Amino acid sequence: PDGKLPFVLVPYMPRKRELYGEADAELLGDNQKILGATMRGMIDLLGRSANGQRAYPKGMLDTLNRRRFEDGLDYEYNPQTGNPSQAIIEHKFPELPQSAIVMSQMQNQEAEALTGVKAFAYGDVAAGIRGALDAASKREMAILRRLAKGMADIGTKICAMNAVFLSETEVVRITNEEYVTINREDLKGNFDIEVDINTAEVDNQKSQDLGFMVQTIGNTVDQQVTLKLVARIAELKRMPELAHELRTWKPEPDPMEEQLKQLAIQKAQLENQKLQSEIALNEAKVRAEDAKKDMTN
Amino acid sequence: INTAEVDNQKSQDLGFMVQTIGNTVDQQVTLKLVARIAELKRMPELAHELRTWKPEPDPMEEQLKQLAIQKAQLENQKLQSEIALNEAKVRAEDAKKDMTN
Amino acid sequence: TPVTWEDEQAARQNELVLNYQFRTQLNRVKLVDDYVHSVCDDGTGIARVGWERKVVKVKQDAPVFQMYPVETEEQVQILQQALDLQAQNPRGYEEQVADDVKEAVNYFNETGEATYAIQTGTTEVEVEKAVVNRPTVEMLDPNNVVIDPSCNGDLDRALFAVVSFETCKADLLKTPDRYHNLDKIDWESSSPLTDPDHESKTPGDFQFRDAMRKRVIAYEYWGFWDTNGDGELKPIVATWIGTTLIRMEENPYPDGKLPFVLVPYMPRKRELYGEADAELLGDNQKILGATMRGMIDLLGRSAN
Amino acid sequence: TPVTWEDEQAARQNELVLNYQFRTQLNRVKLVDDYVHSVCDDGTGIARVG
Amino acid sequence: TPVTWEDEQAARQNELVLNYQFRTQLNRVKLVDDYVHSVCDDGTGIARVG
Repeated sequence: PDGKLPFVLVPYMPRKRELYGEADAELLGDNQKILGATMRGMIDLLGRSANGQRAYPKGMLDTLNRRRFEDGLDYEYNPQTGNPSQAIIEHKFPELPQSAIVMSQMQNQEAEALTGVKAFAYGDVAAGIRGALDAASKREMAILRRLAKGMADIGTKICAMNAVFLSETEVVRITNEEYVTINREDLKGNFDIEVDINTAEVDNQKSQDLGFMVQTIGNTVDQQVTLKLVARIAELKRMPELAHELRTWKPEPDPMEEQLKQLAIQKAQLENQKLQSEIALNEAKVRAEDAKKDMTN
Repeated sequence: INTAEVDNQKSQDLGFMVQTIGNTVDQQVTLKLVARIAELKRMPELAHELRTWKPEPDPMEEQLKQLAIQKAQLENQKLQSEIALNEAKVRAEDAKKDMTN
Repeated sequence: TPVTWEDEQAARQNELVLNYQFRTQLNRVKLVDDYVHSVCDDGTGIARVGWERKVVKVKQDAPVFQMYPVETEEQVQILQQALDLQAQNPRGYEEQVADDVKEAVNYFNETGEATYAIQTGTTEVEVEKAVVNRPTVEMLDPNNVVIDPSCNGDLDRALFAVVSFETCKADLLKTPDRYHNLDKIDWESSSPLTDPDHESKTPGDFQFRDAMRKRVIAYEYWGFWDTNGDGELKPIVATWIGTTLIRMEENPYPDGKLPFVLVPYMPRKRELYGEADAELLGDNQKILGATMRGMIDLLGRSAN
Repeated sequence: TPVTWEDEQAARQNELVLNYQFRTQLNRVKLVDDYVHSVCDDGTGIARVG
Repeated sequence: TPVTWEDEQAARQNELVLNYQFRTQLNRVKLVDDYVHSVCDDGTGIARVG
């Protein structure tokens, strides 16, 4: 109906007066190059070295006095050759130049300034928990949501299968309530059923929402709606008996308090009739006084 | 698109509207707003139980009011009859005064 | 949660049933521990959602009742009480109300005539009870699922998916009149499975000595194939062990889709499979290990 | 949201239908994961609505 | 906890019996001390219920 091309294009970083957009790695060019060329230099410095390569001076330790050395036993060395702590070198890792680290830091800071991205609660959850998510918490949620979508798909696949494989008796035994038939033709749409995983935070927030609803509509609507909401709250609290005791609850009428009201209505009617009789009597007295006045005249 | 923060703020705005217009407008508007709040809370059954809700009238409380109106009318007629009786007594006393004269 | 207002009872029932199947039948603490692990270690979490069924044709003795229309008011009272108990407490009705009044209630619900019953005798009926009727969610190995590579992403639009599993003759005989050609396959050879494509944890030299526990490697072709020849692709299933086909039907599941659910760990742009965590962590472990080994070399190749 | 006051029923219906098509039919967690990714990796996110 | 509303008495009875068998008969402080230990030391905690 819209009469337009069925494509929707959105840029990441817009190009001025241009349909296509410019991605992130455009400004990050040559920063990766410098940082990689410095990390490779540091790794080259570490790996192209000699680690644990003892270098004995030629003449210090004679025969069998080096075999004692290479076996752990105490040895005897010729003093005239040197000192067996500055000679007999134990080559170690070279010391990383401060230039490599400072250049890596400079490139990281420049890239982070170019692109303002510095390095460093599922469901209908409340505001505090949903706003407490800092960096990498939104990244863990990004995987938790895929995992949750998988479980939701499993749940709806099972729920669809339950409608055609479990007989009536099995369901009326599991739930102990009336069996509700679901039409088989519309089972490929999941029209009137939504499925999602449930966590403790979701349960707490749902209980709070039901409490809020009870508070809001508590005096306007009748007792049935509020009682059903409180029964749902009790079901969330894992009290299935209170739910039954609170749903099927008919407030018994009080014989006395009932009557009294009927007698009050009767009293009101009797009072109205009494006033009518009083008006009639007053009119009769007026007529009698008129007759007496005529007689006096 | 709709996010969790949008839902929370919309629920708060509906609550604020209910608070503001809660006693001026009739019950239907407030009930519909609370039903929308309940829909945002993913309770589609409460929405139906709260939208199509007609407050049942109370037979007794109804009558009593009719009897009170009848009582008011009867009282007005009683006062009229009392005025008529007073005028009749005034005429009778005038006749007696004439006879005494 | 219900979508519309009329969907509330159906949603409550479905939730109450599917939260019981996922608690009593499936081990949630193990299923979720092999779900997150198999997603964060491999990259994808292909899981099969099936249905386990064990129909047994048992023969039972069912009382047969002769019906007479209700005359006394006491019978009507009993019928009304049974009807109320059948709607308030179905389980209480099942294990409190006798068989004759049970049949009376069933007749009233069927036709609508209040009628009490008297037992004449007993008949002998079959009754195809399904002993096991539970769903099965099993974490599958990415070496066993061969998903159509043409699905430019979107598993929904994949035309086939071949899955391997270690079944036994007992599993196939659990649900009869579904598997044909079960006699061409060798069942008493005590030969360990030698499939070069299915990777499992069963030791290569393990095989049950008896007949109906022998482990065989059965494939399963879940896909779409036009059956009537009119060009409309209709879902089909197929199972073959070795070289003999043993099953070919339409997709029994109501959704009419492949019974696999795949979730990526870190998604690949416009790609069905996902990229795991150790892809970016490459060469970092190499450098860190090569430095720790250097430090240990420096300490150990010295004289202390 | 409705634009004018008479648009309320139509907006409610359209929202209720299009929030069901985007939940039952399309995989939202995969669509959004290939939307942001294909926008932040390539620069553009051309998507066909058929 | 009961599943449905009619399951309450059965759940109460079962809890009251199985919280007595696990207190009077089995040594809870030793069973749990050989459960967590045998799980964290070996890897698995195979236990027979007879």
